[PDB]
Amino acid sequence: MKPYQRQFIEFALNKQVLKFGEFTLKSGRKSPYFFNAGLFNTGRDLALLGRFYAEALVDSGIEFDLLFGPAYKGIPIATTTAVALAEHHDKDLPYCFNRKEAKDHGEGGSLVGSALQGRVMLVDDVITAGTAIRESMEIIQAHGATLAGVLISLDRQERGRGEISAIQEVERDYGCKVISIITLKDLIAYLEEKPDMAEHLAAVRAYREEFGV
Amino acid sequence: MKPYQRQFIEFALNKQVLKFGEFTLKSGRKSPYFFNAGLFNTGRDLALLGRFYAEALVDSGIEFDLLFGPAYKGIPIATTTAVALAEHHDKDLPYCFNRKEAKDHGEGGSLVGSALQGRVMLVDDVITAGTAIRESMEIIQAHGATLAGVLISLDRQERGRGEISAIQEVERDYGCKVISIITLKDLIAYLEEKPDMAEHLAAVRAYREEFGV
Ligand SMILES: O=P(O)(O)OC[C@H]1O[C@H](OP(=O)(O)OP(=O)(O)O)[C@H](O)[C@@H]1O
Ligand SMILES: O=P(O)(O)OC[C@H]1O[C@H](OP(=O)(O)OP(=O)(O)O)[C@H](O)[C@@H]1O
Ligand SMILES: O=C(O)c1cc(=O)[nH]c(=O)[nH]1
Ligand SMILES: O=C(O)c1cc(=O)[nH]c(=O)[nH]1
Ligand SMILES: [Mg+2]
Ligand SMILES: [Mg+2]
Repeated sequence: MKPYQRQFIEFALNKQVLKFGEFTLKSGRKSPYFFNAGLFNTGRDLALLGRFYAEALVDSGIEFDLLFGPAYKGIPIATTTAVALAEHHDKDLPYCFNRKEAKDHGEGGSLVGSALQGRVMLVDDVITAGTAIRESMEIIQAHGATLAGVLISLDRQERGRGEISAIQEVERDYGCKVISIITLKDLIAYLEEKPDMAEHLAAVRAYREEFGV
Repeated sequence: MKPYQRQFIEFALNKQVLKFGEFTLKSGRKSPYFFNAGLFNTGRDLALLGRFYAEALVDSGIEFDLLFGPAYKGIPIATTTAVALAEHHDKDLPYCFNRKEAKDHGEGGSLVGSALQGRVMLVDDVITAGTAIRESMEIIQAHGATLAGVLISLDRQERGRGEISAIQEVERDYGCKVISIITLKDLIAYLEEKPDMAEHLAAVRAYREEFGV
């Protein structure tokens, strides 16, 4: 597992974005850990998150022409990732986001920033159901842009209602790739190193057993 | 005029965010220059803008507990300013923004990020009418937070419908202070140094005559 990976977990933990306990997922599953990015709500968190996002992008080697932050949660994300790319990776890219706004019987469309033009890299925190981007791929697909990939923080890698993960469905219905900073797998790997976290280890190990993909 | 001021104008110009020509303002005035922040739509612009915003904040010496980016245009702003503060000024602050969302007969409320708590520094691009924050001070004022100030890019310093500028009204109806990176005054000062911009100088000088506050 990579260096920026390990630091990621550490920061997540630290800001208590990662928690070990007993949490009920949206799906209704009882889960032994949770990840709430909602809790990265500070200047420096923001600074730190963008730097991790950029790394991951960069380490992917995927080609893309622009960042696109969705709904609401993706804007500070796209925004921070975009500054991160240019201050540290010397990559200067265009950004863009949509107005959720739909004030008149129909949907939205409306965008802020650069033009939905080219290979678009989607950017979000987490994908639980994989439905929110399905909204957001439609916009891309309308403007005639193409999808490069999606980048999130965590791939939980557990089945959905079927036998594949929500992520595999998105990758599968969208013919794109989903990149992430960390997976379940790294989580474990990490917990393996921390002798006095064996109780969490065990529980996360067991969950991956009953539900992991 | 300050150093980060001068560089600001230069960047604005460069990205053509500042333009000299003939533009019809929202007010209906014909104006000799225009400023469209809408055109800062790139990673590095974003990086560069936050750095200018932070400077200005910092150079103000006003005390505040949090950044608040409004509607839509203020989020990447608040977001970028917040990373700027923490990476370069060693100030780590909380941020927050609202969802314009009002999906059910009434208004909104709904916030993302830290808690509307404490002395709030408002953050936006420009104030033409000064009405959009009046929406945004109501939220602050609801949650029982207090207003520290407002920070924008440019103070056009021209009268409104009355004899004072939209900014003086806001400062005046809100009992707060509005900080900015650059004013008309600096614009001129700048144009004074650039011998072959005398045509713009003249026109901006004349406008300040007929309408300046
Ligand atoms: O993969 P899904 O089940 O579709 O959900 C994933 C999304 O859940 C939240 O969306 P939300 O619409 O609540 O965020 P917002 O605050 O930006 O509106 C969060 O911002 C993720 O983007
Ligand atoms: O001082 P005023 O006349 O009220 O206007 C100033 C505002 O005009 C735009 O608001 P807008 O509501 O259009 O921006 P948005 O894209 O965030 O919705 C811009 O973002 C400024 O915030
Ligand atoms: O599946 C969930 O509902 C879920 C899990 C997680 O780690 N984080 C999140 O925001 N939702
Ligand atoms: O007053 C205007 O309408 C106006 C002027 C300006 O410089 N920028 C802007 O966005 N609006
Ligand atoms: Mg969202
Ligand atoms: Mg606005």
